[PDB]
Amino acid sequence: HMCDAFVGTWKLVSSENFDDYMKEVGVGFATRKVAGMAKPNMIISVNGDVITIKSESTFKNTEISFILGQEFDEVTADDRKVKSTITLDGGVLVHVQKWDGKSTTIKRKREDDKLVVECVMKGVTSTRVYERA
Ligand SMILES: Cc1nnc(-c2ccccc2)nc1O
Repeated sequence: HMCDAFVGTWKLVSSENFDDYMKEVGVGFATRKVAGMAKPNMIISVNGDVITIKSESTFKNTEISFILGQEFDEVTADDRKVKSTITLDGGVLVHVQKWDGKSTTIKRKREDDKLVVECVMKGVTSTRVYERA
C-alpha cells in the first residue's frame, strides 16, 4: 500500500514558474516553448515494490519504473541523461536527478484532491498541480 494515494491517472491543471525552472535546468528555447505548452497526464501505478510513473503529452511520452531508494538511469523529456533516486519522505515522493555536477529535485505530494508537483533547481521553484483524470 506503498503509494496508494498516488496511484491513478492525473491531468495537469495549473503551472507556475515552469519556464524559469526549465531555464535554470538549462533547457533551450525551443524545448522550453513546446514543453511549456504541454498538458501532461501523469499515470502512477505500483506492482509489488516497483513503482511506474508515465507522463504522456503531445510533447513526449515517458515512463520510469523504479524501487524506492535504488538509483536508476533516466533520460528526461528534455533529453538529459541523469541518475535518479526516488524515496518516500514523510509521505512525499522525492525524486533527485543528478547530471553534469548539477542536481534538481521533484517532489510529488497529495494535497486535498490534488497531486502537487514541486520542481526545484537552485533557488527556482515551479509548482504544477494535477487533478484526477
Ligand atoms: C512532474 C512532471 N514531469 N514531467 C513534466 C513534463 C513532461 C513533458 C513536458 C513538459 C513537462 N511535467 C511534470 O509536471
